[PDB]
Amino acid sequence: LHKEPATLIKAIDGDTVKLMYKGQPMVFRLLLVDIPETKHPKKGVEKYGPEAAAFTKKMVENAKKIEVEFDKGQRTDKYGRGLAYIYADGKMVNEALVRQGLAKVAYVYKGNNTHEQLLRKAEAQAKKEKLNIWS
Repeated sequence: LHKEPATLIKAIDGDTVKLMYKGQPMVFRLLLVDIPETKHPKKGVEKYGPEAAAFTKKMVENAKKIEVEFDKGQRTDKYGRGLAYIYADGKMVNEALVRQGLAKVAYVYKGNNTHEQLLRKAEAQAKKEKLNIWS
C-alpha cells in the first residue's frame, strides 16, 4: 500500500473528508470505521456523532501533512467516494477514531482489510477503557 499526498479542502463529518487528490477535489470515506453519523440520512445526528465529527475535523485541520492510502480492494463506493486510510502527520485518522472509542470497526468491504487487525486491537483497548461509545 502506498501513501499519496493530498490537501485538505473540507471536513464533512466524522467519517468523510473532502481532499484535493492528484489535482482534483474528491470525497473520501474512511475505510473500516462505523462512526456515529452527523449527516445521517435517517436518524440524523446521533450519539457521539458531533464528537466524532469534531475529532476528525480537528485532526485534519491542524495537520501539516495529509496522506491518503488506498487499500487493495475496490477503491470507490457507489456514491463515488474514495475508500481510504487517511493520515494526518503520519497518524492514521481511522485508527485514532477507533482507539478513542469514537467509532467501531466496520465490516470488511470488497477486500479492503489490510489494517483490519490493527483497528480491531485499538477497538479492544477502547472497549476495555470504556471510552465514549463504550462508556
